[PDB]
Amino acid sequence: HMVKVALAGCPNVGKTSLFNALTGTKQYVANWPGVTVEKKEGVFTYKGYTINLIDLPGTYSLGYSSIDEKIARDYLLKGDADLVILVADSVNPEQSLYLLLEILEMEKKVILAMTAIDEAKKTGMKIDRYELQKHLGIPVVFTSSVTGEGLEELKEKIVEYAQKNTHRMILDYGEKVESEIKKVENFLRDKKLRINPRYFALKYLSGDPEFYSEGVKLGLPELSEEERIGYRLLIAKRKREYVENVVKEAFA
Repeated sequence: HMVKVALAGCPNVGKTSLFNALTGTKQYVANWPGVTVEKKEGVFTYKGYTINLIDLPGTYSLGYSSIDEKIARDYLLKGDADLVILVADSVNPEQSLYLLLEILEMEKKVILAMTAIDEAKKTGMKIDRYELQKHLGIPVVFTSSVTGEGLEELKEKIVEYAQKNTHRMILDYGEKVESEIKKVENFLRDKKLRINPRYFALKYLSGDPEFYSEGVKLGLPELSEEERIGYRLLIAKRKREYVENVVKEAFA
């Protein structure tokens, strides 16, 4: 019947074009409650299914300082979505895949839509959609807002995947960081979190404005400024080299 889907992605990767292509005129250019930040919501039907699509603000990352990131992350973490579509620029995927990893660590249902695939075709690129799926462990679809390719296939994956029985091991951050994560996880075991403890741990150690402060209120130790920076750089670096590897394998 009703499927609620969030469109996440960096800025300028074709997220808005894809939104428009899926919903056509059946959309509103509204705003997030109390602020001027644009919020596009739309609807489309596929095989007797209604999909309510919400476009989230473009974000290169999901921290908690800028209004865009706070809004996008708030909806992902504290929101209503049944699954997420990570919109990636198929010509320059690095930054999109980095964002993807952050969301996979949230343990949300994700589909990767590689958009602007006609531009990738034209530049002579070779992208192996099946290689990507193997690496990332999620459905991957090639789409083009310009030619309309992959659009109906994406809708297919949305309804199929949304009603499919639900990505638990993702990234190894080295013994030091992994041990700290475990220590944090143990501490939170008896707490009633609304997100998995591993993600909480990564963001707390990393000094995220919301997760660090909250973690300390729950009784976790305070961290120096150097520690929080240290943890965040290491975590970022690991994500990066993972991304570079995926690209090395799936992009020829």
